[PDB]
Amino acid sequence: STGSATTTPIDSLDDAYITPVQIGTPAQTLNLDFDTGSSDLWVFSSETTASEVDGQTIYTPSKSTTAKLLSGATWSISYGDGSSSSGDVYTDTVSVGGLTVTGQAVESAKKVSSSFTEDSTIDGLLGLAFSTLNTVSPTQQKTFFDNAKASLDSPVFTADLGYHAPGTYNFGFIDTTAYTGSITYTAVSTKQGFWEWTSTGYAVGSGTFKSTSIDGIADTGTTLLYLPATVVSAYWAQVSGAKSSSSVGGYVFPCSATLPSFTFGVGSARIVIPGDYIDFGPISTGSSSCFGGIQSSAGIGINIFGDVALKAAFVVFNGATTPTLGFASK
Repeated sequence: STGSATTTPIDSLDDAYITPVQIGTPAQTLNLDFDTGSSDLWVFSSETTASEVDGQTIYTPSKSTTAKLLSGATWSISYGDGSSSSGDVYTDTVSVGGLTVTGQAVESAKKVSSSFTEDSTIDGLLGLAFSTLNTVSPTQQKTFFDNAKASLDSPVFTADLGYHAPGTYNFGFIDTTAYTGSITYTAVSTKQGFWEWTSTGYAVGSGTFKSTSIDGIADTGTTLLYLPATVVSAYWAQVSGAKSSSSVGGYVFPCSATLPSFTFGVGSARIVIPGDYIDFGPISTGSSSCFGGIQSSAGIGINIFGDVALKAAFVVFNGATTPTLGFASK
């Protein structure tokens, strides 16, 4: 089997992407944030504290003939940005782009933090990291991909995120029309439960490529590109007036600037992030100071190839017995 679903930016800055997901019988369609950096499929629901719901579509398990309470199971998750959610667990039928999993753990939120409440466009998350990170207790649950895997034509999914445009998540096949040139594959470590890999270096604009190992994670649920301070300093040094602002929380630059591209290495291959992808617009409405899309990972504890990087590529998440990641230009 295969599935194919369109993913759409939630706003004009590509802050996140939502993908429609069918849950239950009859189907309840919720727009979920597919997150290769976490491993819980959780939804706003009829159980979510009412004051914490502001415009989201909710899952109502009592209206699904295939929903079953997973007795005794609870979940609680905190994300890298400090947001969080928690609740209890149902199993139900879940379909993405025509690919159906029965008995999927659907984690029903009783509580969500303010960032989730304030984002009316995101009805929940669908985690696509390794199932070892799943937070359900006392019995850890599998991700949608892990459950689907044995049925898939090939044990893969691909992320093809758009720049200010829709894109695609495919499951079970590689669309050879969706990228240019070849796919370069690179090793993955699952030791931390992430799609963790090592980039072979970087370039700033038309500058020479610096060969250097950068360990990081491919994370569709993170907006920006977080890299070591040395790398990020080298990038912003090429932008007149750019500076790191502790008050704002990162690198800012004059909105009048033209930003250079940023290249990252995948083996001997190179992925180029256009400068426009790195402009995240005014820090506040009407400001002429703009927020950078490449930021330091210092004090995050890990480098993160978030949407800024991933949307410049066609990305293969290969969940074979030995997992790998593939990147192609597009």
